[PDB]
Amino acid sequence: PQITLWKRPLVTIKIGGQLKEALLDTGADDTVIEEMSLPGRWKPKMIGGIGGFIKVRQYDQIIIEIAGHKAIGTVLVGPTPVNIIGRDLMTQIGATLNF
Amino acid sequence: PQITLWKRPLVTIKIGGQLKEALLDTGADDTVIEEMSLPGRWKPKMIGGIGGFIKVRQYDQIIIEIAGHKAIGTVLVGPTPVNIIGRDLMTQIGATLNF
Ligand SMILES: CCCC[C@H](NC(=O)[C@H](C)NC(=O)[C@H](CCC(=O)O)NC(=O)[C@H](Cc1ccccc1)NC[C@H](CC(C)C)NC(=O)[C@@H](NC(=O)[C@@H](N)CCCNC(N)=[NH2+])C(C)C)C(N)=O
Repeated sequence: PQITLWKRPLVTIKIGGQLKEALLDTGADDTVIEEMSLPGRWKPKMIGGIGGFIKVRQYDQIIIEIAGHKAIGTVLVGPTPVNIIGRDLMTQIGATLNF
Repeated sequence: PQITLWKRPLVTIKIGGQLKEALLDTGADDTVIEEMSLPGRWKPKMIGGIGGFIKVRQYDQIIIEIAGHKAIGTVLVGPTPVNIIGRDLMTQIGATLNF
């Protein structure tokens, strides 16, 4: 759909069979989800944001539904202030910025 | 225009008489520009994201041109790793997320 930006672009996602709310973040290269149990093997990764760097668990090829759209890709799990859907998955659902 | 998300959505902006590259960030409530000697008064603010918080100076009614589109609003100036155009200004240029 078309999402304006007067409110945070929050969407419902389904990951690991669990529903969550996440923010479509064009400023995120990656997808970072709050600490949770996720089925699959993972690798320790460090990612940076506005305030610094954090350690995350990198899960590859994770199936996730974002606003009713399917994406299968890298999901980082860690102490992020909010669940964020980055460009790696936004490109999968055909999301573009327009003005 | 339409901006795909294969790459970081960087656009040219003009603020305080300077041209800079900024990231269109739908996950940013506010706009934060790299440290620059902007005149006028401001008030201290702390903004956070992945990794923690950074202290910035908050300037109100700052005019910024984003990819040729004029906007006027609140701009935070501080030690940000990249110039970020948030929702407060993206709404002014009529930017939407589409998929
Ligand atoms: C081996 C490579 C591994 C990959 C790894 N990649 C990264 O770290 C890349 C660059 N990081 C990013 O792209 C990260 C997101 C995490 C991620 O994608 O991994 N992006 C980001 O963190 C971008 C800004 C940014 C972009 C690029 C570089 C640096 C910074 N911000 C994302 C973020 C989303 C938010 C909901 C948590 N928004 C914000 O941080 C903004 N914050 C907000 O909008 C609010 N929290 C308001 C602040 C609080 N207000 C207050 N106290 N009154 C801020 C910019 C004003 C590399 N570093 O190591």
